[PDB]
Amino acid sequence: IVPTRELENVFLGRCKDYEITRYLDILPRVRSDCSALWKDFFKAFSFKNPCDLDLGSYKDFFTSAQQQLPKNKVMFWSGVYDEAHDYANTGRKYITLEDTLPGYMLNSLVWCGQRANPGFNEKVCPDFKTCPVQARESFWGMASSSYAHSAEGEVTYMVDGSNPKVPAYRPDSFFGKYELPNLTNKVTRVKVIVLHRLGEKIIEKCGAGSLLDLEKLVKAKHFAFDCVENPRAVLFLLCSDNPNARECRLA
Amino acid sequence: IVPTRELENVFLGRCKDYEITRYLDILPRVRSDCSALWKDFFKAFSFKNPCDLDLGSYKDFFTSAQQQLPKNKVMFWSGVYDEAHDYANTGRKYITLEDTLPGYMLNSLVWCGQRANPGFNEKVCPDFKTCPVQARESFWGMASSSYAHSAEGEVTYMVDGSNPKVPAYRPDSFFGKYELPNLTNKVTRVKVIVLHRLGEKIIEKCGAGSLLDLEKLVKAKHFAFDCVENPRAVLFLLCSDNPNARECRLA
Ligand SMILES: OCc1cccnc1
Ligand SMILES: OCc1cccnc1
Repeated sequence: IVPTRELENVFLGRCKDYEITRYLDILPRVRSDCSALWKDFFKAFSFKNPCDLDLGSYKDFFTSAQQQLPKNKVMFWSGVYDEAHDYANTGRKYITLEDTLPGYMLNSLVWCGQRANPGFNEKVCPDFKTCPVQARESFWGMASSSYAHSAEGEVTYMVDGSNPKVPAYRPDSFFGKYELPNLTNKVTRVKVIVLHRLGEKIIEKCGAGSLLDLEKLVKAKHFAFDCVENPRAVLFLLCSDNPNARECRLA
Repeated sequence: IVPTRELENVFLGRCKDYEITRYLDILPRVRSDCSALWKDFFKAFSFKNPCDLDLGSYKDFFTSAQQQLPKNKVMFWSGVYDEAHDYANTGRKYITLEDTLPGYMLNSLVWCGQRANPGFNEKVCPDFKTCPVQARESFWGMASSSYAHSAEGEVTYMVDGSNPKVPAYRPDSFFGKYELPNLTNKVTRVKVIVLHRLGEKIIEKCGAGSLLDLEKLVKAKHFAFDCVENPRAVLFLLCSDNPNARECRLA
């Protein structure tokens, strides 16, 4: 795969843009300056084979980059990236990881370290499917743990309920491995939104299948629990992309 | 008003971010590098009194920053910033001025010149109500003029049909003064979308008032014309943010 060109310049550019102009009244500023964050990020992966990375590789970078998150606004998602982000609305309705400083800086970028100077490759990177799971998930897995650990109040979880091959909730997903296990006692409730795509067969419903397993697990951790299927605001958002779908008929 | 801090750092950061990572599959890159674009932008207003500007001040910047735009996808808007951008969906369905390089770079920034060194005022900018009209609209007026000139095929125009103090179409708005006048023979149709805010009194309707004047202007330039009010895709977006509104009742 082809890595992102001029990684350091893109990183520093997004970091200064974020500092001075993004989420100004939504998320707090980070104390470390952009060059200090870059040194920490770069130390985490440079001069290492990518298959040797693990969940602790980026721990110091995330400690430096972590922002306190607003009460009741954190959202988690699985299988519905586009819809969850449209609904979150750039921090106005809900906060996603991609709105936080580290999530915004690295979103969609591709990078890799190497053992030989200068310690990273800006022209070619080995496919990562070849690497062990803890390395493949080193960065975004640590990103999720740190983000989830900072949540307070009610948290929201948006899932896909029309995928016959991928259950709504799975223990091996990022939500299962990194987010749910890191929710602290400052969290009070997990609110689930099950998305049923327009014109597709309905597969998962609240109170049954993997969603019933999720409910049990959440209660076992003493969090309150609730679940809704295509709530109106979410349905309207789906209808805007397919206004003639039968589920979108107006009076 | 308060000037944006670290203006040059923010300008250059956004420029590099855009160049390497933004709108890669919808808009072409420009050929100038970020430092050359900064030089052009800066000389337009630097070392001059804060009100000494006209439509030609940023001429070199806009020439260097202009991109060829996708046929049938250009959208213009008046009085409905949030609704138009949410509907265009960051270049998905339509492109807006704020998705192009110069628009992305300066969106929401505040800046002004002064004669004394460093040539720009880092502490305060005029109420721009204190500056004559050709100065006040120097930057965004030239941005809109250059943008309109590059549009091709069908163009779309979203306006507010519920503002009793301001008509849907005004000859002195940026669309009326800088955009409509710069549409070329390569435009073939102007498609108007009239926004009727939820729960508010309808002020303008297709086929009447300022919209009838607009139709007369469009036809004189030999372009086809059509106008619709709250088309389904837009209504659903309005309803998503206000699901209990009466216009959103389901069958
Ligand atoms: O590449 C961007 C990205 C990957 C995974 C999770 N969130 C953002
Ligand atoms: O400040 C950003 C801006 C002003 C006017 C029009 N479009 C964008």
